[PDB]
Amino acid sequence: GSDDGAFGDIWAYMSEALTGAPGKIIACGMLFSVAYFGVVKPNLGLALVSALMMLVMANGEKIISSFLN
Amino acid sequence: GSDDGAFGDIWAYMSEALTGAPGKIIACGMLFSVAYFGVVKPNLGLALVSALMMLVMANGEKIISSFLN
Amino acid sequence: GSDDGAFGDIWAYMSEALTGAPGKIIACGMLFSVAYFGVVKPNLGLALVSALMMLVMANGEKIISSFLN
Amino acid sequence: GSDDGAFGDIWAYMSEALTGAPGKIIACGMLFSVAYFGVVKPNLGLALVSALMMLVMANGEKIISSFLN
Amino acid sequence: GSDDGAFGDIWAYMSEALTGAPGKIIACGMLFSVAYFGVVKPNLGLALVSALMMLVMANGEKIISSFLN
Amino acid sequence: GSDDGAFGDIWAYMSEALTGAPGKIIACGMLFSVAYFGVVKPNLGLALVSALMMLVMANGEKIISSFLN
Amino acid sequence: GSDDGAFGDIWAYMSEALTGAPGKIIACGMLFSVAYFGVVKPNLGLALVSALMMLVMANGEKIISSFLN
Amino acid sequence: GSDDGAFGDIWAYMSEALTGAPGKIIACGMLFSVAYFGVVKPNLGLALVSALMMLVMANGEKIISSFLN
Amino acid sequence: GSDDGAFGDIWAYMSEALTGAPGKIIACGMLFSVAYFGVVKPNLGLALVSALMMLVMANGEKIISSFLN
Amino acid sequence: GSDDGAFGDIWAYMSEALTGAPGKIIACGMLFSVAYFGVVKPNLGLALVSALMMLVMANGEKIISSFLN
Amino acid sequence: GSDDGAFGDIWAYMSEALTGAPGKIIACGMLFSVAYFGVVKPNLGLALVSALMMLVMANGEKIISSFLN
Amino acid sequence: GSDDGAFGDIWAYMSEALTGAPGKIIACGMLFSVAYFGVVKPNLGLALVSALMMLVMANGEKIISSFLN
Amino acid sequence: GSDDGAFGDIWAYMSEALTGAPGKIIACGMLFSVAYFGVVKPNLGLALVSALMMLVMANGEKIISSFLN
Amino acid sequence: GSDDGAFGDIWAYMSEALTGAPGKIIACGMLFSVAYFGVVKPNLGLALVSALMMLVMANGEKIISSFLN
Amino acid sequence: GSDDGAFGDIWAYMSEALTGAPGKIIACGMLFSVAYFGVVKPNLGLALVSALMMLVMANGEKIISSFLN
Amino acid sequence: GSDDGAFGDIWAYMSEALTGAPGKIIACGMLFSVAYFGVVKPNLGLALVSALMMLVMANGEKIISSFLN
Amino acid sequence: GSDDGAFGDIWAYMSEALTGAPGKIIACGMLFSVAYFGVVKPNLGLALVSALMMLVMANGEKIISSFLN
Amino acid sequence: GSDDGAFGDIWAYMSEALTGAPGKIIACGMLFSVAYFGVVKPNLGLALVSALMMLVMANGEKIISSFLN
Amino acid sequence: GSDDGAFGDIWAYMSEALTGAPGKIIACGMLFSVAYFGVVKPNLGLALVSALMMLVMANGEKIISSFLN
Amino acid sequence: GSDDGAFGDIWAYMSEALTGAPGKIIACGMLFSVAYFGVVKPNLGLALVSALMMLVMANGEKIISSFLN
Ligand SMILES: CCCCCCCCCCCCCCCC(=O)OC[C@H](COP(=O)(O)OC[C@@H](O)CO)OC(=O)CCCCCCCCCCCCCCC
Ligand SMILES: CCCCCCCCCCCCCCCC(=O)OC[C@H](COP(=O)(O)OC[C@@H](O)CO)OC(=O)CCCCCCCCCCCCCCC
Ligand SMILES: CCCCCCCCCCCCCCCC(=O)OC[C@H](COP(=O)(O)OC[C@@H](O)CO)OC(=O)CCCCCCCCCCCCCCC
Ligand SMILES: CCCCCCCCCCCCCCCC(=O)OC[C@H](COP(=O)(O)OC[C@@H](O)CO)OC(=O)CCCCCCCCCCCCCCC
Ligand SMILES: CCCCCCCCCCCCCCCC(=O)OC[C@H](COP(=O)(O)OC[C@@H](O)CO)OC(=O)CCCCCCCCCCCCCCC
Ligand SMILES: CCCCCCCCCCCCCCCC(=O)OC[C@H](COP(=O)(O)OC[C@@H](O)CO)OC(=O)CCCCCCCCCCCCCCC
Ligand SMILES: CCCCCCCCCCCCCCCC(=O)OC[C@H](COP(=O)(O)OC[C@@H](O)CO)OC(=O)CCCCCCCCCCCCCCC
Ligand SMILES: CCCCCCCCCCCCCCCC(=O)OC[C@H](COP(=O)(O)OC[C@@H](O)CO)OC(=O)CCCCCCCCCCCCCCC
Ligand SMILES: CCCCCCCCCCCCCCCC(=O)OC[C@H](COP(=O)(O)OC[C@@H](O)CO)OC(=O)CCCCCCCCCCCCCCC
Ligand SMILES: CCCCCCCCCCCCCCCC(=O)OC[C@H](COP(=O)(O)OC[C@@H](O)CO)OC(=O)CCCCCCCCCCCCCCC
Ligand SMILES: CCCCCCCCCCCCCCCC(=O)OC[C@H](COP(=O)(O)OC[C@@H](O)CO)OC(=O)CCCCCCCCCCCCCCC
Ligand SMILES: CCCCCCCCCCCCCCCC(=O)OC[C@H](COP(=O)(O)OC[C@@H](O)CO)OC(=O)CCCCCCCCCCCCCCC
Ligand SMILES: CCCCCCCCCCCCCCCC(=O)OC[C@H](COP(=O)(O)OC[C@@H](O)CO)OC(=O)CCCCCCCCCCCCCCC
Repeated sequence: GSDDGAFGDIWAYMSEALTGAPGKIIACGMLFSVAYFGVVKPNLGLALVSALMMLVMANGEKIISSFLN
Repeated sequence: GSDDGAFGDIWAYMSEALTGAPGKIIACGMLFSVAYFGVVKPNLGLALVSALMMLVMANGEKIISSFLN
Repeated sequence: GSDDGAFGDIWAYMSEALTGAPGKIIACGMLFSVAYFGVVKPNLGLALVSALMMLVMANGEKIISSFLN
Repeated sequence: GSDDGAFGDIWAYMSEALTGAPGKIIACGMLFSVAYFGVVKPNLGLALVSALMMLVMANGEKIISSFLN
Repeated sequence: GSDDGAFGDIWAYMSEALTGAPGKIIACGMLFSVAYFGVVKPNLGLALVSALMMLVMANGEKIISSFLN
Repeated sequence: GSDDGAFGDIWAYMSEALTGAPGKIIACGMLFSVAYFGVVKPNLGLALVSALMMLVMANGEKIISSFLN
Repeated sequence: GSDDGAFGDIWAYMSEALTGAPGKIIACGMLFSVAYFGVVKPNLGLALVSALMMLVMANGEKIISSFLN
Repeated sequence: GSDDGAFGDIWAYMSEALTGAPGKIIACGMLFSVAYFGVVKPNLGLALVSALMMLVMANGEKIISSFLN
Repeated sequence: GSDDGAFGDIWAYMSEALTGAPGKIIACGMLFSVAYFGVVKPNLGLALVSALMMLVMANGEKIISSFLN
Repeated sequence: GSDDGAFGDIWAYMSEALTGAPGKIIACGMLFSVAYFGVVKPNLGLALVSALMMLVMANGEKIISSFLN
Repeated sequence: GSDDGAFGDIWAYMSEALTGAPGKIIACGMLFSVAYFGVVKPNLGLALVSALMMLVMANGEKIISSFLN
Repeated sequence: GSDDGAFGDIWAYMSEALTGAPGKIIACGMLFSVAYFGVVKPNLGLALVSALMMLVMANGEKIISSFLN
Repeated sequence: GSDDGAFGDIWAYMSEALTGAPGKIIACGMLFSVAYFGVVKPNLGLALVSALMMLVMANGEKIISSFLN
Repeated sequence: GSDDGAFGDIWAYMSEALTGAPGKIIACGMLFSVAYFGVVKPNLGLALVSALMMLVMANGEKIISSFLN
Repeated sequence: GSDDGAFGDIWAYMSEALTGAPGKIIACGMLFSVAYFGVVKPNLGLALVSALMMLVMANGEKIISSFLN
Repeated sequence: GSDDGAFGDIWAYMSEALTGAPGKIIACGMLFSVAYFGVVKPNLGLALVSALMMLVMANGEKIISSFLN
Repeated sequence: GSDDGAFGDIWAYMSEALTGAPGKIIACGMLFSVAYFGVVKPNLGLALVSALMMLVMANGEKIISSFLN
Repeated sequence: GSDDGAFGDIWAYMSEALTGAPGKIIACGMLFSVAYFGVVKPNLGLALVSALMMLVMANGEKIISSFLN
Repeated sequence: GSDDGAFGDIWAYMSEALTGAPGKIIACGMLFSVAYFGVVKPNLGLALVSALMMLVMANGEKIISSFLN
Repeated sequence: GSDDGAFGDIWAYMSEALTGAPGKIIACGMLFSVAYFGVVKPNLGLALVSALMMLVMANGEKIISSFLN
């Protein structure tokens, strides 16, 4: 596909924000949720799942650009 | 069918945008939704479903042109 | 990614609070839970798991910044 | 981390209560449980485990402040 | 720690009851258990263990106050 | 806080009933439950837990007034 | 607390029944359970535990009235 | 306590059956168990324990009525 | 922010009631719920959670004023 | 964009009220809702979500001014 | 309050029926439900809960008249 | 209460059926369930519980009429 | 506010009926609903909620007169 | 604005009635609705919402006079 | 009770089947289970328990008719 | 069946990815899960099950093409 | 029935696609789901169920043509 | 299979981390668990099992690449 | 493998603590357990096993780094 | 290893108590056990084993510090 056009700025902003401040806020939210739900049931596997989700978000732009040319 | 006519430009724009900036914006939206809903309930299966939907969108023009000659 | 923008202040507050007062409150909550659940079934392994979770929270900002540039 | 902020009072109360009246109540609960479960199966090792848990609670604030700056 | 506060009365009651009527009831329960289990297998070592547990309960408040300031 | 106002009567009634007839009914309910569940599995520890809950209810008004000024 | 009010009759009935017909039915149930489970594994300690539970039920009203004024 | 009321008939039936047909069936069950388990390991002490349990059942109503007035 | 204006009286009333009669009524409601749900499943951890919620309500005005200037 | 014009006063009032008395009233409403819904199901995660929403409201004017120049 | 007026007859009928034929029908329904659900999972605690609900219904008119003068 | 009225026939039918054909069908159902679940895990205690439930059903009308006048 | 005027009689009637015959009818309706829904799922907590609602209705006139002068 | 003029009497009457007899009638209507809808689904949160609406009505004149000079 | 009515045929069928073909099938199932579980752990006591259960089923109709008139 | 058509590209991508990067990511996820859950309960049988699942995925395309011609 | 008509082409396409590219895509989806859900809970029975579903899809056209002539 | 594509980076990161910092953290966790559970029950066989699991993790990438081409 | 990355600090802390204060605490715990269990059954072989476990912990980092490159 | 850190105080307390009051209490316990078990079977070899265990405890800190640097 083409990255430019009438919606090029929106796509650029969303792609940059996926690994930018909103993405970091979401990742911190998952970290806080893992810490909170581990108070009664300590489970560090959810931390690994959160790290994997962060890795997926880090590669989200690449995946989207690969699937949608 | 025929790709030209009075509505040929609209069809061309929509087909190009399916894998263009609007399609990439929608895919980034699904990625953001997967990241957000994984804060409380980490689920990477929805990421696989999102990737499959992106693959379907990448082949949407081919499917439409195959069904509608 | 970029730490600034419209959501830079929210990200800064969340990152500082991960090891700040809310994070310390959550850690004290896990300590209280470990103490309480050890009344009937004394288990100091959950204390080690809680310490590991505290260590993970101490490095949460670094992990998030590493995954999300 | 920082001990002050909007949640500074909650953190201060929880840290003081870890070795305060609630912590002493929990420790007395473990002592009562050790005494009760020793009626049929006298086991003074659980008393040592309870003392170790009390020692951990006495150092809980230090551990939390060390892990979370 | 501090013995006063919202939970000061509960802590005072529990500490007084550790060597009070509930503690004496538990100690009498261990004595009855030692007498009963000695019908088929006479074992006076369990009586010594019960006496040691009673001594521990007599010093439980001191231990709790020493560990939790 | 303030004990008076439009909701002062409701607060007074609830605080008096916490140690009044409804609280005594709830405590008798826990006693009945302890007696019933001890038919198949005799467990006098639940009686101690029930006594501790009764002690907490006896101090519930004090705790609420201490936390909420 | 106060024994009268809208719930005074319910509290009176429950307190009287704790040592009345329902309490005697529950005690007979524990006696039947002790007799039945002693067919394969004769254990008279459970009879002592049942007697202690009956003694606790006999003093349940006093304990409730002492904790809840 | 009071033997009458809505549950008086149930209490009367249970008390009469403790030394009635169900109690005799349970006692015969213990006798059969003692005879069966003595085939490989002849042990007449379990017969004495069974006789003591029968004596306890014979006095179960008296014990229940003494504890629960 | 500013505490005055057309809605200053409403904000003042709500902030005072957070630790006033309505807040005390809600806290007594949580105490009653903890007592009631402990009849069948005695759990004193919910009492600790209720105390933590009361502490949060005691600092709710401070948190709101800190976040919203 | 431009903050002045025929609608400049309305925009100024709304932006000031986002962190002013109406915003504080809404935040107190979320605190009251968290306290009320925690009576039956104690959940302190909703308190964290409410704090995050308060933080978002504190930065709402900045986000709006960043997106809309 | 006042028991007379335009709605006095309806209130009288409802209060009399609370312990009358409709109330007895509802109580028999709970007895039937307890008997039916005990076929697969025999549980006599639900019978005690049903008896307590019947006792509450017997005092429902008194409670209503006490709360609503 | 009163046994007559518009719902007197329904109450009479339900009370008669509690010990009539539907009650006997339910009791036979519990007997069948006890026999079936004893194929893999022979347990005659559930038979005693079923007999107690049958005794309760036999006195259900008396209990209902005693609680609801 | 003022209790008199063209609508003074309507306000007086409604305030008197809040704790009068209509209010008692509504309270009896909640009691009937609690009894009915407890046939399949015995829950006495809803009875406590109904009692709290009755207490609120008993103080409804006071609350209305306090808020609306 | 100005409170006098040809419509000054109408404005005065409406402002006085907002907290007068019509406002009290409306508040009693919300109380009756909360009581009625709580018969099947007991919900005391709607009572809090009604109290907040009453508080808003108590300050309605102030808000109107602040917005409209 | 009465054996006739709308449910008389169902009761007759169930009572006849308790000692009929379904009851014999269940008894054969217990015999097969005893034979199978005795392959690794030969235990003829379970055969005695199965015979006692068969005897109980043979008298199930009599017990049901005695309890439920 | 036929591998071509409008959906031929999607089928080709999914079949290649079953043993490609997504399949390898899933297999690494199972390896990580086996390693993590073996920290507390070391179990190498789950590793064998994971290897069998990897073997099944390696033959998944063949199985699908065999069943669906 | 008849395979021809106005809808003959649609029926032919659907029947061919049941074992064609869409059916293979669905089967690959079940394989991916089995692989993914086996990361935390390795279960190869779901693979057998998926194979059975693939076999059913392979015979779906035959079943449809047999039922609908 | 193919190691490249849209998910090539995720696969590379996971494969490198299997023997990298996360894998070493998991191995240290198993070592800590072996040391902790050996305090009461010294068992060095679990150390051998942990070493075997570490060896399996060291060869996990090779196994995955062998099964999934 | 690589010792650095987002999880490098956690790995460094865990490796240093294996032979640091937590490891020494665990070793002292095994020494205390050996001393305590030797009161009734003096066994110095468990001391040798504890020394071997301490030696294994001293080489745990080397083993982990050797297996996981 | 390092003796300081978040767990330095716990390690210091445990090391000092190994030869302190708890260690002396354990040694006195072994002496009492040796004296008691020598009543029927006088054996002074167990005294030598106890002395060797005391010597091991005296050197426990040195051994732990030597193995764990
Ligand atoms: C006041 C005295 C000092 C506090 C003493 C105890 C503190 C509680 C911790 C020990 C309880 C352990 C046994 C629990 C018994 C139990 O079953 O708990 C159940 C309850 C619900 O937790 P989850 O939602 O994880 O549970 C789901 C199910 O378990 C429901 O039962 O757990 C908690 O709420 C405790 C965690 C709160 C701890 C984190 C608090 C920090 C976050 C909030 C910070 C403030 C937010 C402010 C926003 C403005
Ligand atoms: C009044 C007389 C003095 C008290 C005497 C006994 C005190 C109880 C301790 C010994 C019982 C041991 C045998 C138990 C038998 C048993 O099975 O218990 C079961 C019960 C449930 O505990 P968990 O939820 O850990 O158990 C889950 C399963 O075990 C359920 O059975 O344990 C407790 O509640 C005891 C711990 C409370 C002790 C900590 C209390 C301090 C926290 C609360 C402080 C106040 C909060 C105020 C909030 C406003
Ligand atoms: C009435 C006559 C005087 C009492 C005579 C005997 C008293 C019982 C002691 C000897 C029995 C020994 C053989 C037991 C045979 C046996 O197997 O017991 C089993 C039973 C269950 O105990 P655990 O839960 O420790 O056992 C778990 C498993 O052993 C289950 O079998 O043990 C007890 O309940 C006895 C301890 C109660 C003793 C402590 C009572 C004091 C706490 C309660 C104080 C009142 C609370 C009031 C709350 C309102
Ligand atoms: C009439 C004879 C004297 C009463 C004898 C027995 C009383 C019941 C207690 C022992 C039963 C134990 C075994 C239960 C078996 C069981 O499974 O129960 C289940 C039932 C439901 O409780 P939860 O909702 O906690 O349970 C959720 C799940 O467990 C559902 O199964 O528990 C209760 O209702 C008992 C608690 C009521 C006790 C508190 C009553 C006081 C509050 C009401 C006061 C009056 C309100 C008036 C409003 C106008
Ligand atoms: C009719 C003949 C005379 C009765 C003979 C036997 C009576 C039963 C006692 C011995 C059985 C022991 C072996 C059981 C075998 C067994 O596994 O039982 C399981 C069953 C379920 O009890 P729980 O809910 O404690 O058990 C949970 C799990 O154990 C489920 O298996 O226990 C009972 O129901 C027995 C307790 C009832 C005894 C208390 C009855 C008094 C309360 C009701 C009073 C009337 C209420 C009226 C309301 C209107
Ligand atoms: C028909 C021939 C005459 C009977 C001969 C033998 C009778 C059985 C006694 C000796 C077996 C000993 C070896 C058992 C081998 C064995 O392992 O048994 C296991 C089985 C299960 O008992 P528990 O639940 O105590 O065992 C739990 C675990 O041991 C499970 O294995 O024990 C019984 O059921 C025997 C007790 C029944 C005896 C009491 C019966 C009276 C109560 C029922 C009265 C009728 C109720 C009617 C309700 C409507
Ligand atoms: C009169 C006697 C003294 C009161 C005794 C009991 C008080 C109730 C608390 C314990 C019940 C626990 C078991 C409940 C059983 C249960 O399932 O409850 C269900 C019911 C509905 O709550 P939610 O909407 O959270 O539940 C949604 C679902 O759970 C529906 O079932 O919970 C409540 O209403 C209780 C909370 C009220 C407590 C807060 C009251 C304070 C707010 C109102 C203040 C006055 C407003 C005035 C406005 C003018
Ligand atoms: C970044 C560091 C390297 C990763 C380290 C760890 C990786 C995680 C595996 C071990 C965690 C084990 C303990 C879990 C603890 C646990 O309870 O997990 C719960 C969580 C939810 O799984 P389910 O939905 O099967 O669980 C349902 C319930 O278990 C909810 O708790 O499991 C997973 O998400 C792990 C499986 C993901 C593994 C497959 C990932 C590959 C698919 C995605 C590929 C990318 C898609 C891209 C789309 C664009
Ligand atoms: C690295 C150094 C060379 C290895 C040295 C030792 C190897 C371990 C054998 C001796 C330990 C004996 C004492 C154990 C102490 C012990 O209690 O073990 C407990 C542990 C759990 O086994 P189970 O599940 O049979 O035990 C259930 C309960 O025993 C739990 O305690 O046993 C094993 O895991 C050992 C068997 C693994 C041996 C088979 C491994 C081959 C299968 C895996 C092949 C690779 C799969 C790859 C998949 C991708
Ligand atoms: C690749 C190397 C060669 C394989 C080596 C090992 C093969 C695994 C067998 C030994 C593991 C034993 C220890 C297990 C440890 C263990 O706990 O396992 C747990 C796991 C779950 O089994 P269940 O669901 O029976 O277990 C329920 C609970 O046990 C959960 O833990 O068991 C299996 O999956 C093994 C059975 C699969 C064996 C049957 C496979 C054939 C069916 C599939 C055929 C293909 C379907 C294709 C569909 C398209
Ligand atoms: C800070 C001091 C240094 C750490 C000391 C101890 C470390 C803990 C290991 C020994 C505890 C053994 C006794 C446990 C007592 C126990 O019962 O544990 C229970 C707890 C829950 O584990 P599972 O979910 O396997 O257990 C299910 C049930 O066992 C629940 O009880 O186990 C763990 O969490 C320990 C495994 C974590 C170890 C792996 C950590 C590496 C993965 C995370 C890496 C970071 C992720 C970052 C994401 C951003
Ligand atoms: C540091 C000083 C040099 C070591 C001196 C002594 C070494 C210990 C041998 C003699 C003790 C004999 C009396 C024991 C007294 C005794 O009762 O022991 C009990 C203990 C438990 O063994 P089992 O599980 O066979 O016993 C089950 C029951 O006996 C439990 O009591 O035995 C061992 O652990 C000793 C065998 C370890 C020897 C094999 C070690 C090699 C495998 C581990 C290699 C490293 C793995 C690294 C993984 C990363
Ligand atoms: C204060 C005085 C100095 C301490 C004296 C005694 C220390 C205890 C050791 C000897 C007791 C032996 C007899 C026990 C009797 C017994 O049965 O214990 C049972 C208890 C439970 O252990 P497991 O979970 O292995 O046991 C499972 C079953 O055995 C449950 O009974 O064992 C321990 O907790 C002792 C191990 C703790 C030792 C390791 C502590 C170091 C890890 C924690 C470091 C701090 C974490 C901080 C996190 C922030």
